[PDB]
Amino acid sequence: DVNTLTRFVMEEGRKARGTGELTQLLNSLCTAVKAISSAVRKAGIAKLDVLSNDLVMNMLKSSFATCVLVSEEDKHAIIVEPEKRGKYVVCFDPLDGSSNIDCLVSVGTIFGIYRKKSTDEPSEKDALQPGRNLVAAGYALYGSATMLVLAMDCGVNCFMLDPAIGEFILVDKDVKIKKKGKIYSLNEGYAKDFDPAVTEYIQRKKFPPDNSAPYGARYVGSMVADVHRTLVYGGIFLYPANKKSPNGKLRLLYECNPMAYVMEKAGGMATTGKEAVLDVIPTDIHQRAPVILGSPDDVLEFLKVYEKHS
Amino acid sequence: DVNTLTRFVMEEGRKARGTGELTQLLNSLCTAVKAISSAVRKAGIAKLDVLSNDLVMNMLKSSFATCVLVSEEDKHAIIVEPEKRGKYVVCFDPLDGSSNIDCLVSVGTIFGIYRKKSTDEPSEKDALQPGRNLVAAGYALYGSATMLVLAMDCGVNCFMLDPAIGEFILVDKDVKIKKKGKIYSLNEGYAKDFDPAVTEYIQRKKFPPDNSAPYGARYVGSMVADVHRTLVYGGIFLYPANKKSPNGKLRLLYECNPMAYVMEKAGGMATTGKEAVLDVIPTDIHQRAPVILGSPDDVLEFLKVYEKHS
Amino acid sequence: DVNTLTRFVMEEGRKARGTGELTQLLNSLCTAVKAISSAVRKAGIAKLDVLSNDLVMNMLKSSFATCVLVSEEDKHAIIVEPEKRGKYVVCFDPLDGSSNIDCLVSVGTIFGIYRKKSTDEPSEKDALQPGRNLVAAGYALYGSATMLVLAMDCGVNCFMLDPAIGEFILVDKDVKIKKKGKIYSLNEGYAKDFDPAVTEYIQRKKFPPDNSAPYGARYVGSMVADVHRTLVYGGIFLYPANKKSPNGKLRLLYECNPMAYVMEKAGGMATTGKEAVLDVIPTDIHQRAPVILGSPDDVLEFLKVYEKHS
Amino acid sequence: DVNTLTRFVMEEGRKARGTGELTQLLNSLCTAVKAISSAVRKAGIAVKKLDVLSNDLVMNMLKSSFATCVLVSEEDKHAIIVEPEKRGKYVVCFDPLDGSSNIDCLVSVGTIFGIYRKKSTDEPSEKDALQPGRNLVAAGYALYGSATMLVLAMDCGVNCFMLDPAIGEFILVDKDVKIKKKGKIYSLNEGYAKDFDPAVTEYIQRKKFPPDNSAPYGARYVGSMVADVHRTLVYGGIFLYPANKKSPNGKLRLLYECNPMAYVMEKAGGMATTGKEAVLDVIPTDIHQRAPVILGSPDDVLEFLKVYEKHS
Ligand SMILES: CCc1cc(S(=O)(=O)NC(=O)Nc2ncc(Br)s2)ccc1-c1ccccc1
Ligand SMILES: CCc1cc(S(=O)(=O)NC(=O)Nc2ncc(Br)s2)ccc1-c1ccccc1
Ligand SMILES: CCc1cc(S(=O)(=O)NC(=O)Nc2ncc(Br)s2)ccc1-c1ccccc1
Ligand SMILES: CCc1cc(S(=O)(=O)NC(=O)Nc2ncc(Br)s2)ccc1-c1ccccc1
Repeated sequence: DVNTLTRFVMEEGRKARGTGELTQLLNSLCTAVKAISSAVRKAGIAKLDVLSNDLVMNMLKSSFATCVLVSEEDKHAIIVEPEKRGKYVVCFDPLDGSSNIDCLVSVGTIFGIYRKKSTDEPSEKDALQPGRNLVAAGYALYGSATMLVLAMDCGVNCFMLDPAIGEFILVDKDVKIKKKGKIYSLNEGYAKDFDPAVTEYIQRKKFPPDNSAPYGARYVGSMVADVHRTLVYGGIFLYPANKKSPNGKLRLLYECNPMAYVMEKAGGMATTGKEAVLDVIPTDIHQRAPVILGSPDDVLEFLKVYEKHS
Repeated sequence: DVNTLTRFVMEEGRKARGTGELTQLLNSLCTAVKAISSAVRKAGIAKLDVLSNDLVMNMLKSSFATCVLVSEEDKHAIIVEPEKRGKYVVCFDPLDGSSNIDCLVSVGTIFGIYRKKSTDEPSEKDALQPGRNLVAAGYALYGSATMLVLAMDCGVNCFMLDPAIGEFILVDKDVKIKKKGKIYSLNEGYAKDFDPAVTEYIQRKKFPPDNSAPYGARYVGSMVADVHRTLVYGGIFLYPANKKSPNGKLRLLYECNPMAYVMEKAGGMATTGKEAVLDVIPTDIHQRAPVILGSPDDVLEFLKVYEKHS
Repeated sequence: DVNTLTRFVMEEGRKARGTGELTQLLNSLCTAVKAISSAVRKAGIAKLDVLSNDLVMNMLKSSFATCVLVSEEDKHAIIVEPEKRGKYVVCFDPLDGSSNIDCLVSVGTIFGIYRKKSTDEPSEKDALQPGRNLVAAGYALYGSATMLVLAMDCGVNCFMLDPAIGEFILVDKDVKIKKKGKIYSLNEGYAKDFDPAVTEYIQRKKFPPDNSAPYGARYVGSMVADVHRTLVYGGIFLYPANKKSPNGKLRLLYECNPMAYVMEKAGGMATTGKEAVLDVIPTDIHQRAPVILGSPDDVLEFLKVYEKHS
Repeated sequence: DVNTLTRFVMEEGRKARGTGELTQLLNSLCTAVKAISSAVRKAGIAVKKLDVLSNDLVMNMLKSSFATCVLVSEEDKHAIIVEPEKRGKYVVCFDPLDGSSNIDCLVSVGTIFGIYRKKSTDEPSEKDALQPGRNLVAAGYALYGSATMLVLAMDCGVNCFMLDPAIGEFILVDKDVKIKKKGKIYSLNEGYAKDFDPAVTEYIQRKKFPPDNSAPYGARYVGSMVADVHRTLVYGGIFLYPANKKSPNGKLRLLYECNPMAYVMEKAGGMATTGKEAVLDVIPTDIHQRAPVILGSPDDVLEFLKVYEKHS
């Protein structure tokens, strides 16, 4: 039957007899996503990551379901005024890949939603929860089409934006990543700076000792695109720690965690090398994390080589 | 001032006091792109590159400006019935990258336009001209926005589709690629099969001898996106012959030739390793060709290593 | 603040802590509205009031909020299957004015929503309520822009569809009709059959006795266009009882009743001449009704003239 | 085969071996229509009022076409003389958003245009816009209704195009339209019946109460000229905005409302009169002068003109 994101969220929200605050929040995000999608298709005529930031910021503020908002674009967390204050914490990158938008390759919005756990007054620390605590997370990918991928406790669902009616149509129910993929994704230009484990794992994808087929390589350089491909076709994506960047480069709160959550809810894995990404407890909201995610056999096989190098 | 694609082609067409057949052909092409763009932003829905083929076929056949049409989706060249017959030959990929559209990564339309050179009755042979003979070429990239790249004798111009009004807006007049880039683009999964020249060139990009910065890596795997990025940012793109596809992989008539034409007309280069791409005289409509294209300094620096290897 | 139909409808439902079934009904209705609009902007291109009925029919059936559906296009009431059964009855014209769409004049969707009366099997009898029992009613007007007019207990609100984002933006909060207008609206070609009371009232509008300005005449003949203009500019709309048609022409259940409800909730009036439209108790789901509605001073002035005529 | 406005106009322009200045002008016009159509469908989500943008939209699209020298608009008191670098050979009279005082009620709005070729070799001036309607090269209207329709009348005839919003192309949906010989619908404001010229009261009375006791006509009046005329074209009948004694010259403007509708009507086999003459034969003395107009099906306008004769 015909399913929309807005119908989907109402059915499950009625099922659980919750107050509606999350359903309101998600509609607020999803309405913001359509706006960003619309501006991104004419992005150039007559900044853009600032429109996207203010759009999400204000649609979230006025949903009455948020108390603390963390954005890549703001130095400190945003504390909602008391009259509009609600029960959830939101971390989001409003336009990831906006530095690589001239080449018109994919850009995206990534979000993670937490519950405020304490009853203290809202502060920056309410966003410093571990990824395990995520209530809902996912991304909008503004590509050949606009797709919203929503991961929650029940699982991962893919909605396609139909611009003719401005509704997110359910196109992939409860998606589950392949156990093992045939594709690897990372920037090999920085091979000069690779941790030796990364060097060895990549060589094994290009030169298998067991004389099976070598893997293919893809790297758009936009995290939303690279991860979505890992989700849909299977494989491995790596933005790992090198010796210059000992904690990786991507941000934990609003890039690594929501992708780690989506992966895990699809049956995949997501690590820093040392632990699961979702078990890292943040002390800084803009802190970084290495990330290797994808099919469990591939993330495990990478972990097998990571173990070898001390 | 405000310029549209339809206006631009007519102004250059009026300037040359030509018959109007090419202007009609280009509008029939550009109208086709707008339909394809619509289809791609609304994909999924429970095959699509066949829509794109038949759209382009019928838009061209009824332009009265075409006589022989070569498409990736058809085994033989298409010979237009005489009542609609015209003076131009069109080679085209109606949806390049349509096998990687589940990942919502770029899809695109590539086209090459020849005036029929022989005076026989039209046949497949009329499509076997070399790229040097191209009158017009370019691509539509269905990405975060739909962008049309039109290369002609005067130079390269980029038009962005405005979806509110369905017009291609001029956003880049007389584009010129960077003299040298910082990005190389290829599938390194075929590393086991690389010609030593590609192997050495790639080694120089990751580990420079001159103690400069290594290049970055990008590879979408959809040729329109990689070429468009190379044009917009500079760098070098390679799909060389590996040991599996010894005559290269990309098609000469509608991938290599139109992209080589755009490169060269923007001050760049495009080679097979042995020669320039556009100087190759084709014998088969779906024949393949190795290709290395992009910035002149980068294409040249690769060619230096090709010489070194006999 | 920025308000959309979906955000507004969730807040009113949260405030009153209802089960959510009406909000789902309104959203399924709204999605049908957007779908109809898109088709109405491309009509003629190769009936349509059948697409709209099937569109509303299945959007409502699968809302899980309805049990009985009465349409202008189906002879009997439609009983929703028990798996999809809900507590509300909806009477609607899915595409009002579908006979005059060649002139690109307005078309519309009219709906009225009731609460199920029986606890038996839902049946046609559940649709035979008087207008007073209406939970919600209103119309979508597909004109120069698409407008949704939603009337509830709190009042009447007007929403404008933004097609770039496919969200209904609130543009008119708690609208109230002018006390007295300067425009009258009915078909004067049928003057031959007028009840003498109608003849006298209309003549008073062309030739005022008190030496005031004569009223203007407007008549689109599509009920959604005329009533909305009556709502927004004030005046009176008449499709009265003549002796040839003693029960009027428009259908009571899904044209007169929702329009009367919107009028009354907006500070206006709506009569059969003999009584209020919402006070008529229907005996047939397709029964007819005379209707005179609009600004209260004008309807009263008509009613005082109807009284004079025996 | 499947035809768009842009394909159609190029084919006819190549058939006639012309220079292209007219085709470019029409494309600049079509681009103006699509933009206005998009803005009208969002006529609420708020910087300047809409008819002021529409005027500037059409003004600058025509100026920068290199095909115009004189432009007459409802919103500008004098003709606008195009600067020489962008100067071309055509004159455009247009209403960029007709019916815009009644856009709040979402009833139809429209864009009306008539295009004349500059006749003199003098410097372009306001006088160049004073040609009569017969001299029209091209005219028609955009109706922004439930869908956006482009109606284009030329010497060969009248064609109706549908704006398809997914691709921004005007799709030809009605080739060489022809109005009914006789209709069953009349159109004018009967609120002003107290002020009717005596022939009008008689002709309307004949339509509500026919003497031959045939069927009475139905009445329709939107109050937007584009919609009222367009319904007349498609269904047949008669539209009237005639002269009363209070308004001896009618109300509508000749150069950019009456003339282009008269051209569309006549090229579609219809009629269009002031009562005293055919609309396209009036020789204008002021670019903003008014003219009465009665248009539509050939049989209906004639039955009116016969009543007009009885009255001196
Ligand atoms: C759909 C998301 C969701 C939202 C909420 S809630 O707190 O937002 N409540 C809520 O929306 N109630 C409503 N009542 C009437 C209407 Br109409 S919506 C509670 C649970 C879940 C959920 C998540 C995953 C699986 C299953 C359920
Ligand atoms: C723009 C494409 C083009 C088309 C043609 S043509 O053969 O199609 N003639 C043509 O269109 N004539 C017209 N007359 C009135 C109108 Br309006 S269009 C001839 C030359 C060029 C051209 C190409 C590159 C650089 C400069 C010009
Ligand atoms: C907006 C229409 C409406 C719907 C409903 S309801 O039965 O649909 N319940 C409902 O929506 N609950 C939800 N809780 C959380 C979320 Br998120 S939705 C109850 C009352 C009213 C209402 C009507 C008129 C005035 C004021 C309110
Ligand atoms: C609006 C169509 C039209 C345009 C012109 S023109 O002066 O604009 N020439 C013109 O466009 N030439 C071109 N050359 C290359 C290309 Br591609 S178009 C002349 C006559 C007619 C015409 C009008 C009515 C019926 C039949 C034809």
